[PDB]
Amino acid sequence: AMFNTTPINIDKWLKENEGLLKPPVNNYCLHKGGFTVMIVGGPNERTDYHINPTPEWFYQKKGSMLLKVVDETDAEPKFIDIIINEGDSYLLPGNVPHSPVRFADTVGIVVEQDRPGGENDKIRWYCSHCRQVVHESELQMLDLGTQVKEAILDFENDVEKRTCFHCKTLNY
Amino acid sequence: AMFNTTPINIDKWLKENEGLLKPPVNNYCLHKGGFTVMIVGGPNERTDYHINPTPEWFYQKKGSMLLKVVDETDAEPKFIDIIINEGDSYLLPGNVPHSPVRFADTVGIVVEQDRPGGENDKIRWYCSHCRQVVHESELQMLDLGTQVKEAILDFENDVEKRTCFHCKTLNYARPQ
Ligand code: NI
Ligand code: NI
Ligand code: NI
Ligand code: NI
Repeated sequence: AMFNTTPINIDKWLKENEGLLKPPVNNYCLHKGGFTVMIVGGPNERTDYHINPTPEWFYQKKGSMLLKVVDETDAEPKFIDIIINEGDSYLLPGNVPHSPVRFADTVGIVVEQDRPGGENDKIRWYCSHCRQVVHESELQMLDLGTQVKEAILDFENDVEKRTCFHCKTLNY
Repeated sequence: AMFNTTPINIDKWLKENEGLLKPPVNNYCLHKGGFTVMIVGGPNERTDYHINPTPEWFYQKKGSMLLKVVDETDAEPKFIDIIINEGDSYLLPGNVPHSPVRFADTVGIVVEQDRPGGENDKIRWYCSHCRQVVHESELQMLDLGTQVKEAILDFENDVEKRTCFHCKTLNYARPQ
């Protein structure tokens, strides 16, 4: 029933563990329980969009990142690139689909909060040609991380899944 | 963007707004809504310990801080000072009595989440002499952060709440 009282120095953690940052997500959990505190490297290797019913906080300790987001507040979508430079703080709200584009030799922090009872995450792809939803997978509420891996992998393998229903483009 | 799509450079924000971080209001709120993301300078201390039904994440951008916690896991309490050095990340779990000590020209980030609605925040004072609980107050849900300075003032101005029942030590809301 005892809890950790030992802080972790990011620089030192990085000096020792930066190799633990592995594709296609490049993340590791520094702390868990109530919040998940991730440290993320690059370059990451994905085109998928995360939908998380809770908010997400990004801070770039080193280098810059690209947070592609979709604004769905109004009748039709807005596809926006949010450049988060070194030293940049940014809080993304619940339900905003987002696709972090990460580069080599960069370090970011991502804080997430645990999800309540009935709020499933989703992983979504958009068509490079027409920008309709190509494929959407709802994630089953546990071990999110190995599910966000087995969905990309299953996407990478399923050509009928990678095919836009609308314009019929095969999404690379 | 009916939400913010504009990140904040903390270094540039600091050059611009360093004075916001001065006492008595040493915390500035960079982002709100689901998470409350604060940037916090010093010096700042109070005798009180906060009890958050949810976790608090600390990160020291510049300089170190002192996070005093009570571990209530066993029969006797354990009063631990967690030193959070520059560049340190630390997750504090829910329901851990805690009391942040911040020092002059330091910079911190704190991240907290908006509470469920059925478990309140508490504010608590331990005797400086015998470390027995001297006073505790439950905080209201709807009124966030303003019920705090109201509870410190109330503690400050009531001597019998300020007095330890056990050793009779006159306690304070702040050092000296
Ligand atoms: Ni996400
Ligand atoms: Ni298409
Ligand atoms: Ni607190
Ligand atoms: Ni006492």
